Amino acid sequence: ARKFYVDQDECIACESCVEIAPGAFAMDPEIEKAYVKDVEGASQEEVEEAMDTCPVQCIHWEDE
Amino acid sequence: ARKFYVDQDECIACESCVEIAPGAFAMDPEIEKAYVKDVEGASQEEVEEAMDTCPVQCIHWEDE
Ligand code: SF4
Ligand code: SF4
Repeated sequence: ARKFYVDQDECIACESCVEIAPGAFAMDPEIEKAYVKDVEGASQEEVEEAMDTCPVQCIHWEDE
Repeated sequence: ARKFYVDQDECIACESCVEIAPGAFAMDPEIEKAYVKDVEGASQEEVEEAMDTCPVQCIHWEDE
């Protein structure tokens, strides 16, 4: 799967990514930021949907 | 994009598919059989892991 990750510094905890892609994203109960729980847990189009929806655009691809 | 479903007549409720791909599979608590809750809820490779692991080979691609 092309790699992706949440930049948790920026994350506003809206939960939209955990709603769109629940096999790939989860909330960390004690820092209140979202993180990738599985890079293979959503198809590439569902990942993109969650990335394009992020209000603060903090989920990034890492090709680099 | 992908179409795959569980043939619930054969499903023995082992839960390996909802363990491997939780964003794509869920247990229907009523009949205790697995079904696809979101066809984009796992990458193609993660869906294959679940299909190949299925003990009764009851998860199929549409057109098989
Ligand atoms: S969609 Fe963006 S801001 Fe919202 S919880 Fe997910 S990573 Fe954080
Ligand atoms: S892995 Fe196969 S038998 Fe096991 S719960 Fe899923 S569909 Fe049913």
